Amino acid sequence: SNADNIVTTKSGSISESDFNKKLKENYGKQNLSEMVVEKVLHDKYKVTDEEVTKQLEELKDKMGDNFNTYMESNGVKNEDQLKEKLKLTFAFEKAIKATVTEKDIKDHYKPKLQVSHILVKDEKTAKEIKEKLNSGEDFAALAKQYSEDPGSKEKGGELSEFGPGMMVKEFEDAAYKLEVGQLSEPVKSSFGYHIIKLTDKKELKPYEEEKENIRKELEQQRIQDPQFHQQVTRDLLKNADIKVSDKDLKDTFKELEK
Amino acid sequence: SNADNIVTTKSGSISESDFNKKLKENYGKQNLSEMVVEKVLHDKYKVTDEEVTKQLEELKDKMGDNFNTYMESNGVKNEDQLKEKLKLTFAFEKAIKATVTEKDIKDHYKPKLQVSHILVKDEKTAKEIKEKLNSGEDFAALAKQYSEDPGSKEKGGELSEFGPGMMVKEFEDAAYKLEVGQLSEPVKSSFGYHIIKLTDKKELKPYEEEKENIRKELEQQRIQDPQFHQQVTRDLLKNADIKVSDKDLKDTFKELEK
Repeated sequence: SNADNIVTTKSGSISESDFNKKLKENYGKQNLSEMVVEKVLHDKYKVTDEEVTKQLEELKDKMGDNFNTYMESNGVKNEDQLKEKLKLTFAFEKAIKATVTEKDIKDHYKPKLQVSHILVKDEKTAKEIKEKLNSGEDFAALAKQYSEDPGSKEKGGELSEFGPGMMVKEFEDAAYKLEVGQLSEPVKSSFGYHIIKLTDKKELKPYEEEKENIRKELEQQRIQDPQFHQQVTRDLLKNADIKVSDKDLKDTFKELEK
Repeated sequence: SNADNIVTTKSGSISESDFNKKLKENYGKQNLSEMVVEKVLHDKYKVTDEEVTKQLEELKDKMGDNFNTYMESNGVKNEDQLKEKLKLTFAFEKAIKATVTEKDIKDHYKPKLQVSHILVKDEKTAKEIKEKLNSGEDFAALAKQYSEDPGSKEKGGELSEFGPGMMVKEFEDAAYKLEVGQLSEPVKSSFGYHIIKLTDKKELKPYEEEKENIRKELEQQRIQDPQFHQQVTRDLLKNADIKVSDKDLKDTFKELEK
């Protein structure tokens, strides 16, 4: 019964009752949180047995003899339990992929830009250089004279072609406001102050032939960002209309406010 | 009853039965381990209410208004619960202090040594210097000529007086084998190769007037070393003659083997 010991020691025994009460007091909330999140992910994003058995076989071949040792190091004791971990992980990813909207994909359908840039440490030098450019001095020559970027000062300030999300927002936004041959205003970044010149604006395949690739890149970009793992968790729980009836676990979703 | 919900969501409800079963499966062992360790520490090393109430008041004054906010950030909701944390921490320290034996205190009752040293990068240069010393060349002069130690090459290789446990074992052991005026053999350390000369061997107060200080230093030295927190935990559990009767929690003290 509840008053019967579950362990004996030379320091005394512990009843199943005291054990169960202590357990709910120190893990009740963490366990309810996990349980509800797992119940919502399997509800909103179903994963099939094929997608999980497949991922498992690809892990068995890679692990080999080191598999039976790895499975026991994750609170898992059966292959059915490891599938549950793999399945929960795959549902979580489907949840993140679902946060990618048309607008997010359109904001990234922009042509790759071929630009040159001059990097100086202070804003004073940047305005001075921007004035020599207005006077008609050669951008490639000024980049050889003042740029601090070792990988572009010898090559007229040329940078490898780039596209959306590949550069710092301040640098990117300034570059897409330019027309071929136009110069930017001094742009501040962590390395100092930049002057951007657009030399070429690469062609762009139709939208309907790029949305697939754009979507996959955003999807993978969010899967690595743990900022989205916290965002997706938080949103699934708020949209779950959670109501705890157990008095001891009432303030489990306490910090879900935001 | 057990079939009654403890939470409702738009993704479905969870019964108290499923909740309790899932809880024991994902925290049963971690909770049993903690519970037994806490039961052994309060059994072998009693802490009084004065030692805990006192430590608490010293924490209230330091925390001030930031206290009511700190207490809620440690899974604690009452002052009686915070005392339990403080008490467990004080019992754990008493456990570590108890690992200090007479032999450990005697091995540290040694006189402080005043030595000079020459530091070179290779063993070849060390033997060459050790030979110039045998020939009768001045140690202070050779330290000015070859030592790599910026803080002692200009001062004849002099080092501040030191005692047991303050230096690397290889350096310390070599220094206590010397008599005033004797030179060591080349000693290897992380910085290279050393040649030690003992210039003075400071006086030492009687053993009975030093064991108190020696004991306190070893006690505090082990309280910071987490190598002892794992050692004391492991030993208290092995000396507890633990026997788990619950089948689901049988392999909780599985990895206690050593």
